[PDB]
Amino acid sequence: PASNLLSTMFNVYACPQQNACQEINCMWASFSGQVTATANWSFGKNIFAYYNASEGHNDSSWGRLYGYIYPSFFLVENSTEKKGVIYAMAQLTRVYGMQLLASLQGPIPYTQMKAGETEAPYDNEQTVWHAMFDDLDNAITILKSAATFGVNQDLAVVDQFYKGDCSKWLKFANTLKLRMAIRISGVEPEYAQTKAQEAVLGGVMESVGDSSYDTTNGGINENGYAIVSGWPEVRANACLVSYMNGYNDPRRPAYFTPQTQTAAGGYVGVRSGSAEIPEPTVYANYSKLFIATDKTLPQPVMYAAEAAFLRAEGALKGWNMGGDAKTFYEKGVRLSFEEFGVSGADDYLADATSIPGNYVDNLIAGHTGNNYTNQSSITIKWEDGADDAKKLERVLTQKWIACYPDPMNGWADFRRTGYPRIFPATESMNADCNTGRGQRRLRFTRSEYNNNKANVEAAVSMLSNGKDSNGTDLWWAMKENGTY
Ligand SMILES: [Cl-]
Ligand SMILES: [Cl-]
Ligand SMILES: [Cl-]
Ligand SMILES: [Cl-]
Ligand SMILES: [Cl-]
Ligand SMILES: [Cl-]
Ligand SMILES: [Cl-]
Ligand SMILES: [Cl-]
Repeated sequence: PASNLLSTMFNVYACPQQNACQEINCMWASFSGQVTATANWSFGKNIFAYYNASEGHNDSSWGRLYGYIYPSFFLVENSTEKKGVIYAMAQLTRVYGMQLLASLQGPIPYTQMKAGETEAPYDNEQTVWHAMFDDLDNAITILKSAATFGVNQDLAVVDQFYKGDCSKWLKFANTLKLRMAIRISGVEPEYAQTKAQEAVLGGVMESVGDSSYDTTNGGINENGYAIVSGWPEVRANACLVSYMNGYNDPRRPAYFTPQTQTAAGGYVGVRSGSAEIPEPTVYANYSKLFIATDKTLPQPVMYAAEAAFLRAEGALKGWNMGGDAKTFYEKGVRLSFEEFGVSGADDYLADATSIPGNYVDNLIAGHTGNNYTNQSSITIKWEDGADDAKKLERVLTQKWIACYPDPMNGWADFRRTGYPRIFPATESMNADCNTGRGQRRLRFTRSEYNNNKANVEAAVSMLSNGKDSNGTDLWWAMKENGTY
């Protein structure tokens, strides 16, 4: 039954299984500034945190995401004959997984893939982004019609996200469409605008009841963060915690546990890419991710707040988003508080004085080489007269705080715009990456060089600078000279 093949594919949304969770949510994810991997895997500083991962670590994401999406996508496509809600969901789920992988490594095979064949040619990034928008539009057309009939009973049997409600999936799909549009908006401003405006007309998420969570954690009924955190190999990141400490942010107790290393209490994150080789036992009593504290908590996929912040940015760009930037900014902040059951958004949004906090690492002796001066001075209260760069940093900083824990949002927005100002490693261990800009992408995998050699070598020439490097920019990322 085709609907049953969707269940495996659905692991791309949140990656609940403990190793999927580590690979996607707790490794390179530290480049988004919210989580820190506290382990070194006997590699010392030759790890993601210092921009010089092993081949095995680098290649994990490809294997994980490809493993969930294929061959199930083609099996569904064939069984359904490219029609119906189950096919629409297979398309949406493939796009979700592959937009993540494209946002990691750049070119991927997509348009030219055929059922069971390894040697697929790569699409360049323009081609795969456009192809993914096309498939997503097809899914949207199907879901929009399906939604008019009420909850879909085929989809209900297997859908832990929305229990078959195609109206919720339609909002999810349009919000993804808008995320994608914003992501490619630097390199293709007019194509992006068109897609974003379509997405807004289609209908994006508007309330907390619209947010997507993997409610069963992939049928495991316990989340992967709690497992990784228990090892321990993941803690709260110095960067997000420091921004939130500076803001006296009331979401702190919903996001993190207080450190218990010393009697001081308070929230203290771990510097990713620390002065000393990261050791699990050293950081065991620093702030943990709240979601790790109760294994039954469902891993998040996408929050209603993100749709508001995407529209705020679109409004800053001069796009027609159904509202102005201020309105969407404040909406986003209030949705984020609401999502986590936190009070006090009014007085938070009135804060014109508080600035992002500096980071000190005083819990363990000899750690002051981890201390960091926050390069942001952005305040919370909306200022109609601020310059463009300040309005953007304000939007993207609150967006980044709101979309938590999200492995990619921070790193993607930083690579695209320079905001939020994610704390870099103390040093780079890669000759092609500097701490100013960090790691820019993951590389193509060893398995592809070995088994799909001619096509992966061709894909190298599709990269911005023709080099399969950690420091090579993706098509949509801001380049060294500020252009796209
Ligand atoms: Cl394991
Ligand atoms: Cl370790
Ligand atoms: Cl396949
Ligand atoms: Cl159809
Ligand atoms: Cl039905
Ligand atoms: Cl364009
Ligand atoms: Cl628990
Ligand atoms: Cl490299």
